[PDB]
Order: sequence, then C-alpha cells, then structure tokens
Amino acid sequence: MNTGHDGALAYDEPIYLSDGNIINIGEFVDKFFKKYKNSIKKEDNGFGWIDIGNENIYIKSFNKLSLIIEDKRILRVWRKKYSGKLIKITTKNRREITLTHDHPVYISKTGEVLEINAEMVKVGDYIYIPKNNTINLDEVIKVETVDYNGHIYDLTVEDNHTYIAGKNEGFAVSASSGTLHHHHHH
Repeated sequence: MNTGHDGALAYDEPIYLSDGNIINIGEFVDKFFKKYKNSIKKEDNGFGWIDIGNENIYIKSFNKLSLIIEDKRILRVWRKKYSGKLIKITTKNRREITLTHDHPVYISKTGEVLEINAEMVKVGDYIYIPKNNTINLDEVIKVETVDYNGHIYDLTVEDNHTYIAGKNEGFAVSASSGTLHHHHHH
C-alpha cells in the first residue's frame, strides 16, 4: 500500500464519450448517483462507487498494447470529496487537466513510454497525449495549479487500465480498479 497513488479528476473535467458528449465527469457520475441512489455502495474507507456497466455506454478509450484509440465501456465509477491545489499541466495545443500531484501519467523517455507522477511532468518533460487515431508528444509549457474545493471522481476502466479524460480533447492516462493492478476475482 503506497503513500501516493489513488487519484481522481476535478468535477468539470470532460470525459469524451465514444459519441463526444463533452459532459462534466461530476455530472456524469452524479446522474447515476441520483437515479441509482439505492445502488450507492460505500467502501469501508467511506468512499462511494456505483456499477454502471449496465448502462453499457461507450467512452473513447485507448489501448496501451499499441497506443491505439478504440472504445470501451466503463464498469464502475467513484466519487470522493477533496479540497486542495490541483495540477493544471498545460501543453502548447492548449490542453490542460485538473488532477492530483501523485497522479500516474505517461512521458517520453527519448522514444520509450515511461510512467511517472504528474508533479514531475514539468516544462522539461514531454507529457504523452492522444492524436487522431494515434499518440503524439506535446510540450508542457505552463506549469501551475488551481485551488479546488468541491468533489472529485474516478473510474473502473479495468479493461485495458487506460482511459481518456481531461480538457480540450483530453489525455490518455492510466486507469485502474482496486489498487496498483491487483484484480482479485476468479
């Protein structure tokens, strides 16, 4: 069990459906929490998740296995409350996102995809981003934060452990389920 890890996104990060709905992650989740009120499970750690694999809805995902853009369907979602400073890593293409400092994201190591914390991804690291069908690099330019005090939200995209989320068109980053890739089923 690490100190860092275990992320989430701000309420007003887009999530880019396979249909392009450009909806707030927090509204997306909360719709389910407001219909499936009965289905609001809490964790022992007092979190709050719901399965939405029953909506079957498709998100624009990507597959790490070839850095390809495909669909998937989400299986569960999460919500927590947060107040603090979130990292606002911009890139030249006016991308940006609103996430934790210990948030797993990807960078170039000179041609290799490597996996690091967002707080290390400054104006001297190349933060991996999606393109059309493909993956590209863009330069981190502006390095600052926001103050945020609302709620935060996360997923269960267990399927390839990768999703799109963020602002503009978004970032191809890690997804998970329980913890640093455990999967305890059968």
